[PDB]
Amino acid sequence: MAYLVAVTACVSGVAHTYMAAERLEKLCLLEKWGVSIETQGALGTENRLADEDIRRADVALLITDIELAGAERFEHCRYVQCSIYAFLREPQRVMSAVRKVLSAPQQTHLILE
Amino acid sequence: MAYLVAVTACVSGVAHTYMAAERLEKLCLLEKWGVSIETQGALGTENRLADEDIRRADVALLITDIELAGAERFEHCRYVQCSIYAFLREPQRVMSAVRKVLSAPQQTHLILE
Ligand code: NI
Repeated sequence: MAYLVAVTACVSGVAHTYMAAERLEKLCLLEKWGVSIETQGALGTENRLADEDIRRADVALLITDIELAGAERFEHCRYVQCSIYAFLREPQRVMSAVRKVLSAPQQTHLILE
Repeated sequence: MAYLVAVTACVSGVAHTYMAAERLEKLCLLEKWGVSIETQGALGTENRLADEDIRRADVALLITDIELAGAERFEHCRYVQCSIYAFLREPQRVMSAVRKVLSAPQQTHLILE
């Protein structure tokens, strides 16, 4: 029932970025969440989240080792930010951390690792 | 035994800032929280937070309408941020938010009224 937007980012950004996104697509699969994923890599921004998505969303997930292009799009959102290598290692901190921020009566930003 | 650092900020002179610091100082001692408060006003920055203070603080409170100088300093802190006239109208909202951010497992940033 929830709708999640996300951005995965790697400096080089072709390999480490796509597997993060794919994992999240199947995580959102399981928990039956709606999801739109933006990719930022050395081949540039793909599936760029329109600001319609971002405002329609209940929580954002920022998986990155980088200075997100247009990181400011997300300041008015509940979100969880973590590194690439952290989401891949153990992601159910992350998906649980997402469900906490999702549940929390307050509008929290949560940084992991 | 908990330790809080705080920054109150207002463009419109040294009047809207000190009562904010005032109320917080006595919100704190009542809860027996240690507290150091940085003031940023038309007279400049007073009792600026030592970073050893910021790095050993359990949580920061950012009472500001404006853009804090050294907003940089709190990126790795648990903190609650709100505007001055919001902290003024009803302050218990704020410290219980503070006590959640203090309680909650992860480094959460909380933007409030
Ligand atoms: Ni933040």
